[PDB]
Amino acid sequence: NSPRIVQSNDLTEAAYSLSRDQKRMLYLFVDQIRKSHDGICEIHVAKYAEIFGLTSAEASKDIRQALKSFAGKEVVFYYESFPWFIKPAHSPSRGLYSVHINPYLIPFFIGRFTQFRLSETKEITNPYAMRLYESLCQYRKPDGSGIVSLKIDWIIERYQLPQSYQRMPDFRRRFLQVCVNEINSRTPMRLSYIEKKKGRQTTHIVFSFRDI
DNA sequence: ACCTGTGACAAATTGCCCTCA
DNA sequence: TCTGAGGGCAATTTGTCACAG
DNA sequence: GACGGTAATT
DNA sequence: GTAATTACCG
Ligand SMILES: [Mg+2]
Repeated sequence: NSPRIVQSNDLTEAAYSLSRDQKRMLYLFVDQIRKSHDGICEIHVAKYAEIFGLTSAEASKDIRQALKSFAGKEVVFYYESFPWFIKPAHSPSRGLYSVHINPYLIPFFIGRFTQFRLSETKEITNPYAMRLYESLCQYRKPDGSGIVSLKIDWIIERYQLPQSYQRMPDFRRRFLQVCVNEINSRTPMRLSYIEKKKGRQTTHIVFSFRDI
């Protein structure tokens, strides 16, 4: 049974923009940190490859490009911004990377919490769908069901959706339908929704879900 | 003015392949 | 030989906007 | 490369 | 021969 990720709701609801590969590495960082500290973490190529069913080559490529793409990225807890890394990554040994996560982020990871096993998300491809599945997990019940109403503006400002998704039909076509379909096809969750409106504008989305 | 969907195009990401220390 | 660090790819998804309703 | 089984040194 | 201990190939 796969590693059980837990995280403060403050991270689930933080504002940031990360890719799938970056979020994948971040889950392992959160696991290492939580089992305790100083903030220095490590990643092995071959273990990453085995965890996510990748080749060693493509694992290496994903880690390397994720790592150089962290530079300049920031995290916002609502309203305080932090950088993820305070030193570049570096490799002491072949197939091994050592990273220095901002230790000031530690209390935000481990505190009103969200939890899910890593097997639930490791087949999701779209990072916004990972964000949505995390935000739904935050409200999940022991038995595996839940219901929550999310505001559209808060979704856009938390997941940092691109500007053209401020037009609602593109929001529907390229974000909502795709990420719900991904969740329904790639996780053990079964998800439905309905739109809440005020005048002509749609203001919230109401999600209901159960477990298979 | 506002709202909805679709058709097109561009830009980015995916799982691939090959090569060599 | 097994790893992994590079160099590429075509097919697919994601981001953007004109247009008709 | 790095490692590890193999042959080849002394 | 054995048994300790180094260079090379896949
Ligand atoms: Mg990859």
